[PDB]
Amino acid sequence: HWGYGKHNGPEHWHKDFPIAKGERQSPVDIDTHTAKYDPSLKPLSVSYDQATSLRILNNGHAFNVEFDDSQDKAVLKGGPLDGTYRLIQFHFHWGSLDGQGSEHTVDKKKYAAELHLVHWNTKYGDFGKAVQQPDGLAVLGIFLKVGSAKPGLQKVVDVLDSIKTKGKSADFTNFDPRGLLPESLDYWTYPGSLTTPPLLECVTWIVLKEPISVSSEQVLKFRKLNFNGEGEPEELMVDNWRPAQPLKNRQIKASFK
Ligand SMILES: Cc1cccn(O)c1=S
Ligand SMILES: [Zn+2]
Repeated sequence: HWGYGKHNGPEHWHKDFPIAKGERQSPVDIDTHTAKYDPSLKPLSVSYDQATSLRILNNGHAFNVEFDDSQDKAVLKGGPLDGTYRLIQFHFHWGSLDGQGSEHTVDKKKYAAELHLVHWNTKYGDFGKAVQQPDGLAVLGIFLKVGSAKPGLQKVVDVLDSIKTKGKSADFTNFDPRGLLPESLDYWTYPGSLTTPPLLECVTWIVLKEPISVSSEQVLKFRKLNFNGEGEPEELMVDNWRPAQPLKNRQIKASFK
């Protein structure tokens, strides 16, 4: 089944998921000179004060930090969105080396990793129904560069030992995702897809212009996770990113001048 290796990586996905070659796939390169300022965009509203994290899981492709999404507790609205989208999970994509790992690129620049905060449109009732809709998800994408540590990341890095291999989970309550955000909420936005199978075309992407800094030792800990399950040969969880896909008939809009 699908993964990030030579025989089951991104170039193979289209055989099980033909939407891989669709009209609104992600990630894409963000050409900053070509992205037009849209003064009708709103400021993004990120309301995470009531966020209830539950659990962290190694799903064999990434780790997910999951939230209670059974009430409007941690929501994204405004920016390019109509309506209210509820946080369900976040995860990252990262490299084996600091020079690669992000999925979106900015004038072809790759960051060391990229955080995805995944939210579903509450007009659709749940995540499953939302992913059948072209406006079912909003993902806030935040780039990571290696420099100073991000203190708000450390509780995630510290628990990774406990979910080393595929299928492991751990209790992960009272984590506050506000500690993962940069200062500015200036962003680029375009219609896209999940960047992992099933690659569904449901996503309003909102990609923050300002990266966060994480330390070398923090990203080193991501790279000790494993794609395999316990008892199988060790294959380090690195380079779980999809390269940029054709922009096709899409315009990337900037919320800022
Ligand atoms: C939106 C989303 C959901 C599940 C996995 N991944 O990678 C993404 S980007
Ligand atoms: Zn993702």
